[PDB]
Amino acid sequence: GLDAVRKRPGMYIGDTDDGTGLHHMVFEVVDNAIDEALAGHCDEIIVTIHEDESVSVSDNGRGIPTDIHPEEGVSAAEVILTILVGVSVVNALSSKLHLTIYRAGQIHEQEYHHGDPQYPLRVIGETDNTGTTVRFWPSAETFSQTIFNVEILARRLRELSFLNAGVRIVLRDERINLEHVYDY
Ligand SMILES: Cc1[nH]c(C(=O)Nc2nc3c(O[C@@H](C)c4ccccc4)cc(C(=O)O)cc3s2)c(Cl)c1Cl
Ligand SMILES: [Ca+2]
Repeated sequence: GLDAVRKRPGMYIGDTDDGTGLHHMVFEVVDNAIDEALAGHCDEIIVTIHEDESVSVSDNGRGIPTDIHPEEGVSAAEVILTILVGVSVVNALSSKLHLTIYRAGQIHEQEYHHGDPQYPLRVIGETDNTGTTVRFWPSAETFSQTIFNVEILARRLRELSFLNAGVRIVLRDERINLEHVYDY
């Protein structure tokens, strides 16, 4: 039910003007990667602010399940990204979101626009790795400001590194060629 989110985003992501809601978009995706670390599946998270102002979060966890969900008739990954904070809220309020999954020897991908899948999750190659990459462009129709602040992200990643000592958290800002490694 992502229509309701796109109609009243403040109720799901918080303040869409003061920068708190915008950065909550990144935090929600990072929190999913952190949950993979808490369960003992993930020990590296890479958070990138791209030149195009998009943000990528890569983990080396199990990868979001790709098998069809019987109740929905689509990949589990699509059900997680499209049905109702939940990464589906990030998807709903993103002009574009690109999902890559490394799982069971295969690379899977899906792209969305305002949370609508452009095509069903598809196999695009082979991999010896496991994990999830989410890259998203926050919607300017939802957020009055869309530029991520490296200092706001860094402070939260420092906290998460402290609270999750076994996880190597890499922060990259391509706009200023910054890389910081947080690892307790
Ligand atoms: C950056 C990033 N990483 C992840 C990420 O790794 N999530 C994973 N979730 C699972 C998992 O729960 C699924 C079925 C589930 C997720 C949400 C709500 C209800 C259900 C099950 C399994 C499994 O059984 O193997 C694996 C994973 S990995 C997300 Cl989401 C984002 Cl965003
Ligand atoms: Ca620059």
